Amino acid sequence: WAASAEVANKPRLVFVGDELRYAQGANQRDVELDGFVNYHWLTSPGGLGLPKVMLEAGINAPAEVVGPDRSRRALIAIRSSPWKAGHETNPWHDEFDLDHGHVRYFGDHKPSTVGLPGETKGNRLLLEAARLHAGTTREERLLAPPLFLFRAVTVHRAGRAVVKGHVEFCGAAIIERLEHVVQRDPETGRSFPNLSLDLAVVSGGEIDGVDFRWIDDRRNAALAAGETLRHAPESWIRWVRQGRLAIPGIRRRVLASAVQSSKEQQPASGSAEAATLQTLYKFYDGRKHAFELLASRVAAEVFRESGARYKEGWLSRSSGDGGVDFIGRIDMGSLKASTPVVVLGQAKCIQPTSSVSPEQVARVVARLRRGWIGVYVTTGSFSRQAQVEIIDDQYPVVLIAGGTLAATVRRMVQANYGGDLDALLASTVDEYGAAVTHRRPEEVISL
Amino acid sequence: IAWAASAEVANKPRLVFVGDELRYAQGANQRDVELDGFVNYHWLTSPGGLGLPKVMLEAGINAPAEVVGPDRSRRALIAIRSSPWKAGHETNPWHDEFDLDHGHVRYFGDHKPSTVGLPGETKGNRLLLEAARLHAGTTREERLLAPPLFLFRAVTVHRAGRAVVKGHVEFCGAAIIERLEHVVQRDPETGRSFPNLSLDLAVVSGGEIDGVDFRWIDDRRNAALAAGETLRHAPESWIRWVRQGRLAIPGIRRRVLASAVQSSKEQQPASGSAEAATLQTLYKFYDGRKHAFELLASRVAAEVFRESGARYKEGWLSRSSGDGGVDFIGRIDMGSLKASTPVVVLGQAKCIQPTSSVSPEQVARVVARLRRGWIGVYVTTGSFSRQAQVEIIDDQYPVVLIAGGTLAATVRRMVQANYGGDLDALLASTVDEYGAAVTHRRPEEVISL
Amino acid sequence: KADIAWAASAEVANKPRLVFVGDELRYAQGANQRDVELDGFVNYHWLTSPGGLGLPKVMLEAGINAPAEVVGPDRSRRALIAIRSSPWKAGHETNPWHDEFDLDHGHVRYFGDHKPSTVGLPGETKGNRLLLEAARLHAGTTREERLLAPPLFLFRAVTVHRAGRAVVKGHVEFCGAAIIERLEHVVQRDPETGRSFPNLSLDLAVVSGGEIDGVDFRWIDDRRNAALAAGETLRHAPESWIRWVRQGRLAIPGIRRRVLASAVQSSKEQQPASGSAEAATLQTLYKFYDGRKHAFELLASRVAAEVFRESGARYKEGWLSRSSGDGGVDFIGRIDMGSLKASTPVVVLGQAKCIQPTSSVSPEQVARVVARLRRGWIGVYVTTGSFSRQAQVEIIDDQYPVVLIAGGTLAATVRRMVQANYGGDLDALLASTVDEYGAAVTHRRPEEVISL
Amino acid sequence: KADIAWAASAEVANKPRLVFVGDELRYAQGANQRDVELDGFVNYHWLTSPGGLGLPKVMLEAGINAPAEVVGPDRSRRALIAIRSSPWKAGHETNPWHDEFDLDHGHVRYFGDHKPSTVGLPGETKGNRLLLEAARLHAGTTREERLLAPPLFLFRAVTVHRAGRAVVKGHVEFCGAAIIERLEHVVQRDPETGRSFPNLSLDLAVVSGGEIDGVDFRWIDDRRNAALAAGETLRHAPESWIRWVRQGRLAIPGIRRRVLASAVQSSKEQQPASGSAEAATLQTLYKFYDGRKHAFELLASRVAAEVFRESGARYKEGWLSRSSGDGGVDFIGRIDMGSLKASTPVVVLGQAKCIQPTSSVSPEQVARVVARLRRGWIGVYVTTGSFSRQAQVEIIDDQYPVVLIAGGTLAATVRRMVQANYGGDLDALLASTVDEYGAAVTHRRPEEVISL
Ligand SMILES: [Mg+2]
Ligand SMILES: [Mg+2]
Ligand SMILES: [Mg+2]
Repeated sequence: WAASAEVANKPRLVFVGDELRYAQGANQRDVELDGFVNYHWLTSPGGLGLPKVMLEAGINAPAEVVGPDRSRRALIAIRSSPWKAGHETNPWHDEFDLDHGHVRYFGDHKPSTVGLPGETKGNRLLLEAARLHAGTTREERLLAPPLFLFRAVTVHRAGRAVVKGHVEFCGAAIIERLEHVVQRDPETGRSFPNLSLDLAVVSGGEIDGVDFRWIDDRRNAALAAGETLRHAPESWIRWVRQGRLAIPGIRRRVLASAVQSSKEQQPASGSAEAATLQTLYKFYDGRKHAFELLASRVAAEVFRESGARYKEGWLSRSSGDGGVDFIGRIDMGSLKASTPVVVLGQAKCIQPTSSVSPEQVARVVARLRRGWIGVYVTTGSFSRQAQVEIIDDQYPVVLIAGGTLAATVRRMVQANYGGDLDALLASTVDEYGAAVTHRRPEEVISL
Repeated sequence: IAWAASAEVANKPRLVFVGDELRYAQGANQRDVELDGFVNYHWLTSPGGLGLPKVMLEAGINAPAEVVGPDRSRRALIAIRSSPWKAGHETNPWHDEFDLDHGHVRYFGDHKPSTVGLPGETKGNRLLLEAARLHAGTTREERLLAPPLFLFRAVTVHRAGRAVVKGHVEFCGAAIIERLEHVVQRDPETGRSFPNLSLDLAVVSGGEIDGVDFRWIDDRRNAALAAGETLRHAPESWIRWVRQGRLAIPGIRRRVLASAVQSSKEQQPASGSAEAATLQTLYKFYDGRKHAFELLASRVAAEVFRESGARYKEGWLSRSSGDGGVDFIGRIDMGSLKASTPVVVLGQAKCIQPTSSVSPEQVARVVARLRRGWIGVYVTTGSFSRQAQVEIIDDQYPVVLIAGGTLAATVRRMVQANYGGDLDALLASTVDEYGAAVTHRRPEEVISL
Repeated sequence: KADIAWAASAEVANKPRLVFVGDELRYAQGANQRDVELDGFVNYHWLTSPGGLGLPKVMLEAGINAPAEVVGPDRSRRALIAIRSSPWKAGHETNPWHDEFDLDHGHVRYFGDHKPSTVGLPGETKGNRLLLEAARLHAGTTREERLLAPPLFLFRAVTVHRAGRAVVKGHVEFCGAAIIERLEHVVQRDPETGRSFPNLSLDLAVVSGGEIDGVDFRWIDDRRNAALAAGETLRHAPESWIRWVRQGRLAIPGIRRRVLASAVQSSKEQQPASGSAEAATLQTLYKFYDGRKHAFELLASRVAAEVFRESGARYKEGWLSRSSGDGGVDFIGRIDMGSLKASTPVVVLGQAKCIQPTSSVSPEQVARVVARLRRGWIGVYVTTGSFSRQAQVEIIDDQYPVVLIAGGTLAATVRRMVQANYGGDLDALLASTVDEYGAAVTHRRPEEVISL
Repeated sequence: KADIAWAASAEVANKPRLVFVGDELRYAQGANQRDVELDGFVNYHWLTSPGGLGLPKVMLEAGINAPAEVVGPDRSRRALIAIRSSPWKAGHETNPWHDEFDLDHGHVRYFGDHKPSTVGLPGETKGNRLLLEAARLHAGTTREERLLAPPLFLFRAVTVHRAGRAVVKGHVEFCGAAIIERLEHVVQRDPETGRSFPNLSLDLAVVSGGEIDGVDFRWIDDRRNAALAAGETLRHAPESWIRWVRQGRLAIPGIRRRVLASAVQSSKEQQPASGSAEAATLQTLYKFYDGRKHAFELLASRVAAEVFRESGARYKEGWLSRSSGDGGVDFIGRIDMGSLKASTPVVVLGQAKCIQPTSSVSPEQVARVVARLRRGWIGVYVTTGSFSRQAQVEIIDDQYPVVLIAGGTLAATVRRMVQANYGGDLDALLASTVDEYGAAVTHRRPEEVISL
C-alpha cells in the first residue's frame, strides 16, 4: 500500500545510453548495483508486489495483465547482444540507428528450431505485438505493448573491466513493419526462416528519457488501458491517438553538433558590426566578384586564425556565376610533416535577413573530391535545413555568415588602413579583383 | 654576316623549358630576344641570323616549307598550337587534353564541317598524316626523317599584376605521334557531322633540365645537313626513340611529379645521431608490442597535428587484438572556434625495421578507408617507399606521412617536455596508460565525441 | 556484248563507291540501276546494285529485306540484310515499341515484323525468320561461321530538302552496317486495336567505318559475287567488321560507331514533340502529380527501375524516404553490377520533382542529390520538366554520376509501362502510385539496401 | 464412386500441402501418388499430384515438362511448367552453357532444349515452345493475361545423404516458383561433337514465398482444376505472385527471393571443382600467364568485359594502362548506365594479377585498386587465385565498389568465351592476347574513356 504509493509518486527516468546493471538474482529494492543503476529495480520496484521483468537475450515479456474489462501485454523487453563494430560481419545483425530513431531488429528463430516461424516464444510475442502496432483504431493501439530496447554495452568506470555485466537502454519503440526473412547459418550452411522488424524509436520530448512508471501503470491490473498513459511519452500518446501518420513527427532525432539560428549567425541589432555588415551588403550587392575576392581574404583569415597554414590560390571567374568562386589550400600537419588540402570557396552576397538554402551549399559540397574541404561566405545566414544537411551527412564545409564576415572585415580594417574602413573595400573593388586563373583547383597543390 | 651571324646563332643554345611563357605577336621581329617582359617567339624559333623565314604559330597545325637535304627531303618540324583554354568552361568532346605530367597529349585536327572531302583535305591534317607515317616508322631512317611536333598553348599571363588573355603562348614540349585515329564530330552551331583526325602524342623527357634547345630546329631546317646530322642539339630521349623505336617510348616519355620525393635517407635519422639510437630503442621495444606502438603513434600524430597550432582531438584505438586497416581515430577542427568543421582522421601504426620501407599497397589500405572530408596518417619506424610517395603525390591522396625521423624527433620532444626524463617512462606509459581499447565505435562518431 | 558486259563488270569492280552515314538517297521502286543520281540525290538502286554488275535489285520495302541466297564456291551465303525503318517521326511516335536510333553511340534498337494477326510463335514471319537466321551467324562460334554472317545495312525513311522546300517521301538515309548484338523475346500492344502479340527485340551495334564514316558498296558486290568465297569478300569491308569476324563477341565492345557531340540537351530536346502523344501524357502527369508529391516519388522510383532495366542493368526495388515532408533523397534502389557469379551492389539514390514541363531544374537542385552520393553510389533525377544548361554543364565537367530523366524520357517510359502492364490505362498506374506510396516508405539508411 | 471421390478431393483440398526451397524429394517415375514418403524422403508424385484428386502425374522428365492444358469455364490455361535441372557438377561441368543458380538472390539462368540435331528455328522443340508460349503470358499486358501465366516450378537433381549413405540419382530439390524475367536468343557449342546450334536463354526471377520460404502446392491443384477460373486460383498462391499478377513488370524488382547470408567465400568456393574442366582450364591459364603479365591484363580486360555484359549492360572497351612495368590499375573500361537518352558513363578501373590458384589476394592489394576510385567509378579485380577472407570482409564492411573475379569465375568465363568465339580453341584466345596486348595500350587518363 504505502510502498506501492511511494513507488507511484517517484519518477523513474531512464535515458537513452544509461548503462544499467543486469544480473542474476539481485534485489528489486536497491536503486543502484555495482556502481550502476539496477535494472530489476528500474523495471520492477518490488513495492508493487509484481514479478521481475526478465531481460534475456532476444525478446522478453512478463505475464499478461488481466485488467477489469480487458487483458493486455504490459511491455516487450528486447535485449540485443552483438557489439561488433566491424568485428563480426553478418547481414542478419541488428542495425541500430538511434540518431534517426530507427532500429532493424531480427527474430529469435534459430537454425536448430523445429517449428515454423514464429512458433518460438519471441517471434510469437513479436507477431502478437505487431498485430496491435498496426492497428487502425485507437483501442487496438492502446493495447499495443511498447518495445523497450536494451543492448550489451561496454563501460569502464574505474578504467577496467568494461566488457560484460551491463545493459544499455536504447528507448521505447513502435513496430512499423514486420517481415519474414530467410537466413543461412554460416556454420552449417543451413537456410532457415526468421522474422525481422522495422522499429521506430519515439522521442522523449522534453527530455531524452522515459519514465518507467509507465510500465508500472501498464502492469497494473486495476487500471484499464486508457488510464495507463499518464507517464507515457507525449509522442507515444500521439501515436495512440493519430496512428501511423503521426510517426514521422514523433520519431526521435539527434544531431551530432549544435545548430545556430539566424540570430546567432547575425551580429547584434544595434552594434557597429551590424552597420558594418549593412555597409558591406550595400557595397557588394552589385559587386559580386569583388565580394568573392573579399570572401577569399576572409576565408584565408578564418583558416589562419585556427592555426592552419592557408594558401590563397586564385579566383575562378570574372563572369558567369559558377559553383566555385575562389580556391585555397591548407597544409594540414607540422612543418615538413604535412599534407595538402584543396579548399573550394563560394561567395554569396544576399540581404542579411535572407538565408542560404541547403542546395546552394550542396552546390559547393558536390565539387569536393577526397582530401578537399569547402568554405561558404555570406552576408546573410544559413537555413536550418542547410546546417542539418551538413551536420547529419558530415559535409566538410566551413560556414562564414554575416557575423563572422563582419568581424573579420572589421579586424582587417584595423589591420591595414589609414584610419578609415574603406581601405579593404577599395582594395577589393579596384586593382587585384580583375585577375583570374584558368587552372584546375587541385593544381593549387603545385603552387 | 651571311656566316658570322649564322655562326653566332649556331654557337648559342636556346633552351626552352616546359611552362615557359612566350610572346607571340602578329608581324613580330626575329631579332628581338625579350618582348614585353616575355621571350619573343619568332626570335626563339628563328633567330634571324640564319636568314630563314620565321616559323609561324597560328592557332592549330603549322609547318615551314620542306627542307630538301643533300640526299633526302624532310619536314623540319610541325608547330602545334592548341586553340581553346579558359578553366573549362570549354565543354566539348573534341577538346584537346593536356596531361604533361605523364607526357600525354590528345590533340584534335583542323578538319571543318564545311570542309569538302575526307581527312586530311585540309593542309594541317595532311601534315598530320604525312608526319604520322614517319612517326610509325619501323626503320631508323623513317624515324630519322620524322618531324618533331612542338606544342604550344594559349595562356593567360600576368605581367606586373595585370591579366592578359591573348598575345601569349606556352611551350609544352616536343612530342611523338604514338597514335592516329579517325573520329566523327558534331558541330553545335552546324548540327552536321564531319570527319576529323585524333592524335595520341607522347611528350618526350628533356632530362633533368626539362627543356629543348631550339638549335635542333635550326639543324633540321638546314638544307646542307642530312637527317643523320641534325641530332646534336636534340634531347637524348628523342635520339633514343629514333635509334630504338616504339619500345623506347614508355621509358623516354615525360614524367613530372607535383612535389618532391624524400629518399629513405631523408626520412631516417642521421647516422650517429641521438634520434637514431632513439629510433633503434623504439623499434627494439615495439617489435613485440603492436598495440602499444599504436597508442604511441596516436600520441605522436596528435602532437604533430598540434604543432602547427591546428585544433586536434584524440579519440580511441580500433582493436586491442587482431589485424585491420585502421588503428586509431582522431579529429581536426577546421575553421574558427565554435563554428569550425570536424575532419575525421584515420591513423595506422606499423612498427617495422628502420631500414625497411612501407609499400604503396599497405598505404592504400588506409587511403581506401577515407570518405569525403576525411584524412589519414601513417606512422612507422621505417620509411615510405618511393612508389608509395609517387602514388600519394600523383593520385592526390590526403595522407600525412610520419616516418622514422619524424617519429624519433617528436618522441624525443615528447619525452623532453611531458615526461621530463628518459624514454623509459613514456614507453611504460604506452603500455599502462592505454594501448588497450576493444571499443565498438564508428569513425564518424568522433564528430560528437 | 560479252566484252561490254565483262569490261563493265570489271569497271564497277575497280571503282569504289563510298556511302557515308547520313547520306540522303533517292528510293524509287521502279528506278533503274544505271543513273548514279536521281531527283537531285544518289539513286539507291545504282548504289546497291549498279547496272554494270548485271545483278538483280536489292529491294528495300518496308521492314526487313534480303536478296536471294548466293551459292559460293566454298558454301552458300546470305549477302546482306537491308532494313528500312519508319517513321521515327521526330518524337511524335504513338507506338511505344518504335525503332530507337542512337547513331552517336552506334546502337540501334530494332523490332521485328511480327504482327497482331500473326498466328504462331516468332519468327513465323519472313522478317523475323531472316533475323533469326542472321542471329545464328552474328553469334557464330568460329571465324568461319562469322564469315557467312550477313551485314545489317540500316536505312530510315527521312525528309530531305530540295530547292529550299521539304520533301517528305521518296528518300532513305543510310545509318551504317550493324551487328546483331542481342536478340530477345518481347510482348507488344497495339494502342489502336488493343491487341497484344509476341515479337523480337534486337540490340544492334553499328560498326565504326574506320578511315571513313561509311562503307564501300563493293563489299556487298563481293558478298553477292558467286565467284568469290565468303572469305574472299572482306577486301572492301570495314576494318571493324574484319576484326569482328576474327574475334567475335570480344570485338563488339570496341567496334561501335562513335560521334563526339555535345552532351548538353536543350529544354526542347528533353521535352517530347509539340502535339505528340507523349506530350499529352506528360501534361496529364504534371496536372495529376501537381499536388501529389510522394505518389510522384513512387512513380519516379518505378520509372527509374524501368529505365535501368532497359539498359540490361539488374535493378532491385528499395523504398521511399517518407510519406510526408521533403528531403534531398526521395527514394532508394540498388543495381547489381557484374554477372550472376561475380557482382557488386551499387546504391541508387533517387530524387523526384514535379514542376511545370516548361520549367527547368537548377544546378543546385541536382547538386543536392549529387552531394549525398558516395563512391559506389549513383543518382537519378526524375522530373516532368527539363534540366538547365548550367546543371548539365556542371554534371559533365565535374563528372557527376547521376542519371537524368526529364519530361520526354518520363513520358515515353510511363507510356511503355502502361501499355505493357495495364492495357494502356494510365489511371491504373497513377491510382496505384496514389494508393501504394505510403506503404513503400521505410526509415532505413540507403546502405541497408545492400541487405535486400 | 462419386461421393468417395468428392470426399477424397475435399480432404486433399482441405489440408495445406507445403514445400520449401531446398527440400529434397524422392523422384521415382514409376512410383505411386498415394504414399506420402518414399525411401526416406517426401514422395514427389504425392506432393505434386496426390491420389485423392484423381489427377494424372505431373511428370518430371529431364528438361521442360508441362501437364495438359486446363479448360476452365473462362479460358483455357497451362497448369504449370515443371523444370528439372539435371547436371550435378559442383563445378565439374563440361558444358559452358549449363543452368546457373543464384537462389540467394532469386535469380536463375536457364537454357532451352534445342539440340544440334534439331532442324528449324527456336523453338521447334516442345520445351522451347512451352517456354515461349509461357513467356507470352509472363509478359502479359493485362492482369487477365498474367492470370493465365503458368508458374515455372524449378527442380534441381541433387545428390542426397541419408545417415551416411550418399545417393547420386533419384532425388530432386525444389528451387522455387519463377517468373520469366527475360528470354533471348543464344548460340551454343557442344564440346563433345563440336557442333554449334541456336537455343533460348532465360533469366528467371524466383519469387519470395513471404510467410513461408516455399509454396503451398494447393495453388497448382487449383490451377489444375477445370471447375475454377484463372482468377479463382490465387487463394493459395504466394502474395508476391498475386502482386505480380496485379502490377506486372513493375513487381519483378521487388518480389525476388532473398536469403540473408555472408558474401564471404572461402578459397574453395572461389576455386573451381577439383576434377572440373574449369580446374584444368585455370591450370592452363596459370601455366601460360605465369610469365605473361600484360597479356593476362588484356585477357582480364576481355573477361571483365564479358562479365559486365551478361546482364546486358552497355560495357565500352577502354584500354590497357601499361605495356611494361607495374601499377595500381591495369586496364580501363566504361559502363553507360540506365538512361539511354542522356546516358551516364561509369569509369571502370581494372586490375589483373596472376598468382598461384591456391594462393589468395590480400586486402592491401585490393585497396590499392579501390583507392584510385572516384565517385561514380567502379573497380574490378581479376586473378587466377582467390581473395583472402580479410580482403572480402574489408570490401563488405567498407562497401568497396569492386567486382571480384577469382579462379573459378575466370576459368568458367574464359571457357565460355573460347567455346563461343574460337571453336573451343583456348590457344586462339591466349595467342590473341599475346599478339594484341601491346597495341591495346594507351597513355590516357581513365576519365578520357568517356570520349569513347
Ligand atoms: Mg598496423
Ligand atoms: Mg523530390
Ligand atoms: Mg596487375
